[PDB]
Amino acid sequence: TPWSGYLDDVSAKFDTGVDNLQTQVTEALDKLAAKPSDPALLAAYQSKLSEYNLYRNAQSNTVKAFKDIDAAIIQNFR
Amino acid sequence: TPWSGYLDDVSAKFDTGVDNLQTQVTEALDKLAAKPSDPALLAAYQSKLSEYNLYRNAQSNTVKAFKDIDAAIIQNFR
Amino acid sequence: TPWSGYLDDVSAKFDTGVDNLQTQVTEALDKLAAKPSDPALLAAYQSKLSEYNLYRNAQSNTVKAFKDIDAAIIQNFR
Amino acid sequence: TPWSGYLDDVSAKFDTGVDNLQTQVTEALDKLAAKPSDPALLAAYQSKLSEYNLYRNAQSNTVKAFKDIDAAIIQNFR
Amino acid sequence: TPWSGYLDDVSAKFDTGVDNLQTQVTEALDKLAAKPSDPALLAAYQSKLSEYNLYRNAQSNTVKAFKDIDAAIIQNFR
Amino acid sequence: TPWSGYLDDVSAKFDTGVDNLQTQVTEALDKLAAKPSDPALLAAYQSKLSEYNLYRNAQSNTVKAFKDIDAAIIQNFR
Amino acid sequence: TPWSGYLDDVSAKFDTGVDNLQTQVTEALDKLAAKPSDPALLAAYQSKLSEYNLYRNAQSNTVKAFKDIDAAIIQNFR
Amino acid sequence: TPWSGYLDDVSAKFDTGVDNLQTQVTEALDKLAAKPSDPALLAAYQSKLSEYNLYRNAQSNTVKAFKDIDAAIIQNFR
Amino acid sequence: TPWSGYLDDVSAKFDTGVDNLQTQVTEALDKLAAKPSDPALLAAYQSKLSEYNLYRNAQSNTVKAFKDIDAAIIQNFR
Amino acid sequence: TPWSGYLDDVSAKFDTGVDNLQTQVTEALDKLAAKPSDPALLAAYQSKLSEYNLYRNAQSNTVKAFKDIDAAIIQNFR
Amino acid sequence: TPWSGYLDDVSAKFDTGVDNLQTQVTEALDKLAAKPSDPALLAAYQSKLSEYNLYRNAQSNTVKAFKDIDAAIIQNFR
Amino acid sequence: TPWSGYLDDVSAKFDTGVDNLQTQVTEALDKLAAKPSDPALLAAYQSKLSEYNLYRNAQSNTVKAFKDIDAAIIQNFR
Amino acid sequence: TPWSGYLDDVSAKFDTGVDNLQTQVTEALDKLAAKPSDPALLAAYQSKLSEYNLYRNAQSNTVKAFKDIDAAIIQNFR
Amino acid sequence: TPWSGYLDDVSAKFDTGVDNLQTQVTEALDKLAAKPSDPALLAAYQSKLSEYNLYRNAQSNTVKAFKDIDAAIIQNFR
Amino acid sequence: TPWSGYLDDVSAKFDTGVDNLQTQVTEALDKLAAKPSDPALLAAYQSKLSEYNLYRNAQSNTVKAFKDIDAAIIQNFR
Amino acid sequence: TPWSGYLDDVSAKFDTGVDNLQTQVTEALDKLAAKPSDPALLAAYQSKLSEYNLYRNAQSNTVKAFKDIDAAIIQNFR
Amino acid sequence: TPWSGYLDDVSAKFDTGVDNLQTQVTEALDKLAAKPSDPALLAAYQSKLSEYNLYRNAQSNTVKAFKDIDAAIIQNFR
Amino acid sequence: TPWSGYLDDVSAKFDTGVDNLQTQVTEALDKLAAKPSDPALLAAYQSKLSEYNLYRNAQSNTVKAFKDIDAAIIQNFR
Repeated sequence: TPWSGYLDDVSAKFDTGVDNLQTQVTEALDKLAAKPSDPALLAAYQSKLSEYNLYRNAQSNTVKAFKDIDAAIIQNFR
Repeated sequence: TPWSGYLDDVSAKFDTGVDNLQTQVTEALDKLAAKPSDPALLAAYQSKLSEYNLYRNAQSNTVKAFKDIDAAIIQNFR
Repeated sequence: TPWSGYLDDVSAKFDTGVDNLQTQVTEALDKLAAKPSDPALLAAYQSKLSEYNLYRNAQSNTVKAFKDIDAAIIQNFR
Repeated sequence: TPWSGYLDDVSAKFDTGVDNLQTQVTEALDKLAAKPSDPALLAAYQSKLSEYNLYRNAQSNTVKAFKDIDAAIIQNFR
Repeated sequence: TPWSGYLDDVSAKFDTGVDNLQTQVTEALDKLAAKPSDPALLAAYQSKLSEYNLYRNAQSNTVKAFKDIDAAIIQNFR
Repeated sequence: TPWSGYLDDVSAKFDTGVDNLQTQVTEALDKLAAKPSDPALLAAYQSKLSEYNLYRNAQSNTVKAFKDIDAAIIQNFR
Repeated sequence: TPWSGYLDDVSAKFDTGVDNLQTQVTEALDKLAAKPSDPALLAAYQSKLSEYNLYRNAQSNTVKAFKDIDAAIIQNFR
Repeated sequence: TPWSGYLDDVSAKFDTGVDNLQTQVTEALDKLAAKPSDPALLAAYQSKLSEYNLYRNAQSNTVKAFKDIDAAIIQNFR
Repeated sequence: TPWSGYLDDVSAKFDTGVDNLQTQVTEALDKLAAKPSDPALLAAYQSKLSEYNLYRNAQSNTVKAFKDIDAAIIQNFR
Repeated sequence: TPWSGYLDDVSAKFDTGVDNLQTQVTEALDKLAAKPSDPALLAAYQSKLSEYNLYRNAQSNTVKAFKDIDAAIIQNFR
Repeated sequence: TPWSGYLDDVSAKFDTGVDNLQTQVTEALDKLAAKPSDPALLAAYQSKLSEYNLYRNAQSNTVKAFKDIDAAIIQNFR
Repeated sequence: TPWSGYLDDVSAKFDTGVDNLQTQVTEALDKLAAKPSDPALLAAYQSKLSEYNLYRNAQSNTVKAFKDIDAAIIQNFR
Repeated sequence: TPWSGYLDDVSAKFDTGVDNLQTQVTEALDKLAAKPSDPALLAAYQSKLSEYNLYRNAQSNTVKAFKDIDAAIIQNFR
Repeated sequence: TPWSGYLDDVSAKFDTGVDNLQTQVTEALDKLAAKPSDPALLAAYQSKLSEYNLYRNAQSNTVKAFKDIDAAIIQNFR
Repeated sequence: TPWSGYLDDVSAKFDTGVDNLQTQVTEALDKLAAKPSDPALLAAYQSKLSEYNLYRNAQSNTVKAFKDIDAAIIQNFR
Repeated sequence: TPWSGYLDDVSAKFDTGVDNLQTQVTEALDKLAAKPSDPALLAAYQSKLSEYNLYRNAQSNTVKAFKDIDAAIIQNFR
Repeated sequence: TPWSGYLDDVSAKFDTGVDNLQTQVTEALDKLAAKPSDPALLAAYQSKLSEYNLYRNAQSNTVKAFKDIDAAIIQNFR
Repeated sequence: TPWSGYLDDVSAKFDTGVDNLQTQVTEALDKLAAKPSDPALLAAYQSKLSEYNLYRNAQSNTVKAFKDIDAAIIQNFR
């Protein structure tokens, strides 16, 4: 088992909270790239890519938020 | 009963002053990680994570403040 | 009763200041999704979704504004 | 009459120098929370919250400034 | 009545000179720990904790200053 | 008399500089809403709403500009 | 004649170096507030407010720079 | 039973006055070393390590204080 | 077996508490350097580099904290 | 006429060398507390409070410097 | 009239040479104990307590110096 | 062989991780500059310049991240 | 000719080592105060004020360094 | 075999108690000097140099402590 | 051959440990000054200047660390 | 010849590294101000003003970088 | 002509060896007290007060050194 | 040939043991005073001035140590 800290666990709550959004965005891009004019495939990939953009920003800004909490505690050790 | 000094009591006034903010931030992260696009869940987790950042900095800077008071008294023992 | 800090109270003044805007936007979307060509339903959902966008940005930028006030006070504890 | 030191008097010159800015910000938030789309209420609360942010930072950085003056005098007692 | 020497009387001029600063800092910490995001409670506890830090350092460096005066007189007894 | 800081005075130079533009936009909307096809009422409300959009943006970006000046001075107090 | 130290003289070289920039920004705001849609008045007030922002930051960061020079010399007195 | 003098008894009043602070600091370091990003483990170890720093300085400066009392009595034997 | 003091043992509790974080950060940098645009590789390396920054600061500020405890005991030997 | 020693005369060369800096800092705080957003009042109080911080540190470190000169002469009386 | 020897007269030249320094230090401590954060009261009490420390050491080391002169004359009586 | 430190090795993992992205962006600019209307050359240079922007920001923010780790360790040497 | 000791000669090696840096900083401030927006005048005054800050700290920490050497030799006279 | 007294034996209990700390600090400096940016080499050399500082102070203050014991016994020979 | 003490040898282990980092930073500045917009020259000079900042701080804090070891041994000579 | 320190020489490597960029930006502004609609003059002044913005930021952040190196060396003189 | 012994002549070699250092320190304090923020006046008064501290300690420890020589000769008269 | 006792020979073993450290510190100060911002000249003068501080303290505390040995032998002549 590889080691995981508290920021790894917070960043993996997002990774397991979405189920296969990393796969669904890759699968919706592959269906759309084969036919980039189907409105059903464009509106599916809009709703997947916009869901993936909010997933990756909420994941990144939460790891950065707890890292700012932790660095201000460690500053008070000395 | 485990031992607790004066800095432990000051750091636990913050811990008991918030009731379950350590739980509410963990619960708001778990609801948000399952669906990181609900504005009701993002604005809830913004108000929880920002409340937890101010909790942990006021807790840390108060234990550091009383430790600076105490170390300047102990310096005058000799 | 769950715990609520000062940022929770500011973020819930917006939540109780609007009455059921979280419901009215959900109800106007459900009426519009069943018939997305009625001008009465589109102009209702325009006025609800634009009112909800300003609600969520004023809520988020006020919790962020008071968190910036508080973090600059806590910085002066040490 | 409760006791007030010199830092309490400096921090209360700011408190009495503003008259009811602690009330005007609370009253402008309550008017804005009931209707967070009036430009007259948003521009009023912008000018109040920004005035309150500068009030609380000038109050905090002045109490910290005189505490740094005093601690360097007390250091020279021994 | 318990015995009090000259250093006890100097250290109790500070204790009675502040009235209930040992209580006001404890009461401002208890109000702040219940809600560590109110700017009125943070700026109150900043002005109390900084006033208590200067109280305890001026008390300690004055007892140490008179103890250095007294030990140099007692050295000249023999 | 209610308290007004420097940002309140700058934001009220715009409020008194326009005379009743908050009223003229409300009155031009009420005339236009009763008959939204008169070109004299549409071209009047275009010139009022565009004048009100520039009023509210110049008011908001000037209060924000002086708040950025003030926060950089207060940062140099400590 | 009121007393002026070296930081007062440095902060007043900026005050006399600009001639009436404190007046020209106040006069350009008063002309702009009466008519916040003239491009000649907006581009004048842009060039004045941006000139005043750089004036107040260069004034503040120079008084802070010499205060950091002086405090490191005074630290070496003891 | 091993021998203990008066400085050993004073240094062991601190050792028995804290109960298992030598263990609690070792246990809080072991929990923190396995995951040095949990704010609950950092704020616990801040309050333990700062409590242990004040314990070891008050223990050391009290044994040194009584040793200075005793050496000045023994000097007067001859 | 090489010699290890108490600061070496504290600094190696962090080294063995993380398992292969020195390797996982090196491996996540090598995967990211080959393709610095994969969001899965950037969000992995964010969570590793931020975990490594908190590891190295908590390790360094704990060795410095115990060195400050020890140097104040050794000062009381003479 | 109250008695004044050599340290009192050195500490009063600073008190009379500044003319009314103890008043100008109190007057600049009172003007700033009534309106803590005027850049002219903030930059005035920055230049006064920074001038007062250097005044009180140069006064304190000079009385401490001559007290260290005098105590080393008095040590050579016996 | 109580009896006073030559060491009493030397120790009372210091007592009458300072006028009410025993009172001025007691009065400056009483003003400072009521408000131990005023820089005017701390810098006054620094200059009084340091003046009193040099007064009591010069008084004690002069009585000890003349007692060493006298004891070496009396040793030559036999 | 020129000297390379640890930041040079981290900044050259990015340089060797991309193979000839510094060349491919230069070659795609040279093809595009000769004919800046081919959609095949614009979409190639979009995908190269955006890949180069993410390469140079991940390279720069990683050298800055390890420099912040190292400077906080070196601060604890003294 | 006024008297100059060894610390005066060391502090005047810095004064004559820079040629007219006390003048060049005063002249660059006077040019900048007349126009605090020229990038050529700001980057000149940055390079002068930063050169003057390093001049005054190296001058002060060298006079303090030799004074610490000398005071430890004079301590061994008795 | 060279001669060794009791202070030589106490100072060599420290020399043999550490095994090759004089070598490990020299070897950690040589690895760090070749690459003074590796966090693994900086945190190793922090833990070695801080361990060597406590070794040399405990060695020096113990030889000085026993020399003070011995010189007070030899004083009582005559 | 010029004389070199132990601090000179420690400060020259850093000087010879880096090979020509004093030259590589000077050469990377000269290439960058001729064209301060090449990302290859900026990212090279970032990695050189950050490597030189860590070199000069680790060199300075190690000479200061051994000087603190040596001065505490020399203090125990008398 | 006027005096120039090391920060002056670094800030003048940028000044001589660009040849007449301070002139070319002034000349491109003068050509553009006479006719602010020529695309050849706008695209020339874009490439000059963006080149001048990167010149002045790389010049300023390098003088600040070496000033941070120097101030940390001078701090270790005492 | 007043009488002067050998300790008076040694203590007046220091008084005439410095020329007007008793005046230059008084004159540098009077210039500094009128403006305690000029770096030229602070660095002048640092170099004067540190020169006066070494003057008064070398004067006092030399009169004490010859008094210890003389008292051991006079002890051998009987 | 001038006369030299045993303390002169011990104090000149240090003077000839360093070769021209009295010159190298004077030469490194003269190079640094001409340009007090070169990191190569500051880190050279740090390593020279710290080497000279340890030279003068080890020289002074060894002459004082042998003078304490000799004065206790001469005391036993009578």
